Amino acid sequence: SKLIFVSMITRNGDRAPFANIENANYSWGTELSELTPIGMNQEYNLGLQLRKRYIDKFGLLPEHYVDQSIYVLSSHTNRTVVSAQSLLMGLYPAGTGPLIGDGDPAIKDRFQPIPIMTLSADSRLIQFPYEQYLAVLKKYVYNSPEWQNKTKEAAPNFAKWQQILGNRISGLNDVITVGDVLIVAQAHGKPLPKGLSQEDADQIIALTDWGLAQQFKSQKVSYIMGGKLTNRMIEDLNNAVNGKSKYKMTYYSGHALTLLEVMGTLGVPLDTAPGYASNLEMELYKDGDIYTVKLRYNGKYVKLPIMDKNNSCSLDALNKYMQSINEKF
Amino acid sequence: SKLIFVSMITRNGDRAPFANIENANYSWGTELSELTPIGMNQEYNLGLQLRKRYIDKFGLLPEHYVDQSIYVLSSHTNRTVVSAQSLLMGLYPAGTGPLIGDGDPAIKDRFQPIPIMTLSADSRLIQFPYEQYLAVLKKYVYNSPEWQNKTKEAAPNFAKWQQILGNRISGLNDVITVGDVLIVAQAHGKPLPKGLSQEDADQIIALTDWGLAQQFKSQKVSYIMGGKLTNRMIEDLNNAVNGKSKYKMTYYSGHALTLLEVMGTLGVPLDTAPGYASNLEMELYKDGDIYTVKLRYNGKYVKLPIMDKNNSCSLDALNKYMQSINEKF
Ligand code: PRO
Ligand code: PRO
Repeated sequence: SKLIFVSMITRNGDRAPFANIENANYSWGTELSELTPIGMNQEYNLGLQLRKRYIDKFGLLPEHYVDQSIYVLSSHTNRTVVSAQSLLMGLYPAGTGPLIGDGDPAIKDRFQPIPIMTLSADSRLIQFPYEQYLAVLKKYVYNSPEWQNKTKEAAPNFAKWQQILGNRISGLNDVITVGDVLIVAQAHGKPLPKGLSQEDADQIIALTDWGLAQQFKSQKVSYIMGGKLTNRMIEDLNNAVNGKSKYKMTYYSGHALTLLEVMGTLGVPLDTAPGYASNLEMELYKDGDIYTVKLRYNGKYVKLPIMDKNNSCSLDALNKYMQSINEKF
Repeated sequence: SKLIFVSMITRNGDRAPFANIENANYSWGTELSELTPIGMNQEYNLGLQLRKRYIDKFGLLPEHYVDQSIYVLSSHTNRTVVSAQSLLMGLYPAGTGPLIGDGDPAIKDRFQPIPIMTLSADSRLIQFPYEQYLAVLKKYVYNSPEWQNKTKEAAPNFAKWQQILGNRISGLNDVITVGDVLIVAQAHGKPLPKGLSQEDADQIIALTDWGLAQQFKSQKVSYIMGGKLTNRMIEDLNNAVNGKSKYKMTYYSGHALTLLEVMGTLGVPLDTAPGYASNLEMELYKDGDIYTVKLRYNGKYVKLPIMDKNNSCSLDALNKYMQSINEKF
């Protein structure tokens, strides 16, 4: 059985936060929401790793980029485009790019350009529009028993946290909001805000991780946001078999929620929120007329309910599995 | 007076053709419509030249890329994205990209990622949808006196050209179709199709050049297709003065028609079809409260009807001029 196609999602690399903690004066060196040099490096290294896997080990992809062999589609954000570019700088690194004339590089250092398309900003495929996302949470998540129970447990800390950080804190949603800033601060080795102990920072960060993952423990929520992309990825697999497409890989450059909503849709929701440059791959294998699929997340295979002891299932079985999810929602 | 903002359009670099000449067996080394290594090189060199101009000479832009300083928007084609990427590898070359840790490169060779967004495929901003374009030609161009006169002149050659090339040739539109293939062949040093003399190839290519430019000698045609982008570029200039934007440059990665339609809209239509990596810049200058604009095309300033002996006009004058064009169409 040989690997014949992969569909992949990444979360972007390390970025600045989206907003500030009111009572801290952090300086990021990068504009809000933008990918940092650290984030470029993370994606670049993921690219190098993917080269070792999909080029060197499996030989699915060649050492020099073949035009139209990879379809790359990004959400409409700078960080996801730059993340995909950085990753592709690892997958097809300097030295492998095209030559002109008598073996002279088309671009200095033999860089390899690989096209990246972006969705429109209003597309719901990779990044669910924020207001619609929050509306989904308000309706399906915030009043769920699990969210209410966790709110009750965390609630006695809200007043203290609000007074320390300055930002409004009146529910788990607000905890997640400031939690992302603290995650970025920690990732950049910044000191704690004055009066926020490490213990408290740890609690806020833990609640943030818990909250993000909890949202997608609901398959219904996951499907609303991720059903479209999950269907599309499986259709990509089908297209590598039915002759509709000649791509060796489709790559969707996305966000933490993109990974969460797909894993959640497939009925294997993540226990923890995806870190920077987290990634999932649907791998399609061929042995004559037998097609098999495996699902890899952050370097480890994942067993869907329909999979055998070897974390594998037929592509037919995956189609039937997805079909039933579609019918369910 | 100091340069404070530039808006730029490029045509993509050298590409394979869109279709084949039936009676030739050309091999391109690249898929149809895709940018070639030569095209990557052309755009990369254009980038280097733009660095010498807008970074070294004018000092508008810094030597190291500032996030959110340049807005790059491409049509939804591989060649325009890859052309923009290649250009940006010249504008902000290896060695200038970000560092992490203790002066260690974020990406090997200090590559600089710069985000590129794409329009949707159905957007009319940069690339007018092909069928709609042809509809515009059929209605406004093909029956114009100039088109009919040239048709009558060229018509005695159609039978011969069709029999030699194989492709249908029954009007100037068909000449332009095969003419692009001959342009690509010549650019790649391919031999002529059997039975097509150099004289005949020269005639077909000259008609192709003439035809493409002729379309935009009509300001009405130019405005239908290019009014939106022309207005947008001037609005970019306004945004650099009114405080609405902090970009130093907006860059629209487009096609021959993109250049043709904007130049045509401005009432300065091109005499000849834009070659690969042709480019235009709207330059905005500031001396206190006085704002002046210049228009550069392929390395030379262009005098709009409203400009003085020095190829310059006030931004106020440019707005009024565009306002009247809008009112006219
Ligand atoms: O997660 C956030 O807070 C930002 C807001 C729009 C989507 N990303
Ligand atoms: O010019 C051409 O022929 C191709 C067809 C769609 C637009 N570009």
